[PDB]
Amino acid sequence: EKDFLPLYFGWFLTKKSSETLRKAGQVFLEELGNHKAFKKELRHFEKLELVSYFGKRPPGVLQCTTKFCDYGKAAGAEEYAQQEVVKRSYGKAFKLSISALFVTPKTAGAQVVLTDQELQLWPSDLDKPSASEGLPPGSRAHVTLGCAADVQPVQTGLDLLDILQQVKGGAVGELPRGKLYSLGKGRWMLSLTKKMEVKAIFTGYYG
Ligand SMILES: [Cl-]
Repeated sequence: EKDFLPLYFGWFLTKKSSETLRKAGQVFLEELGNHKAFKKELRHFEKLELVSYFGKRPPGVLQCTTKFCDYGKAAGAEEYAQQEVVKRSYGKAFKLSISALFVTPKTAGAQVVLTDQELQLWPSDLDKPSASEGLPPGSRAHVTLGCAADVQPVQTGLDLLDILQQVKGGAVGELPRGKLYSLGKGRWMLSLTKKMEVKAIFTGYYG
């Protein structure tokens, strides 16, 4: 009998960090929903409460996934899990840097900017999203804050990749914690003046 892998590996925020980032996310959603520029462009996306719009919020603690394994059914799962760095890092505490919050018609999330140490724990898979073309490794790294009723949480990273592609290719408001950008097609990013730092434990989730 072989051993099951986790459902996924990743960085699981401490309860305090999780609560801090959730609160920040919610404040962002309330501020964006109330912003003139958002309300004006509501056609591409009475007023909309975005906390309600993103009705599926993650359970438990917030987390940033490295490798989704599906207990070993996902491509590259065993290959990822067998790495020394993964084993050595299992249970270890990290600090994650969050540089921006974003919204799309599908998801709400936080952009994680990995250290190169943390990048050692990022997977190197054969199948990459076409939206990840020409972006630095680990660009997909995110914390999902919410999504629409008919959307899967994994969409949040795809949405992030798409936003970063737009930013790579080359400002409608000033919020207290950063500058607000309208990227078109219902996409919005808050670029934080100060990166947000959260504490997290790298480990595996089985459910
Ligand atoms: Cl929480």
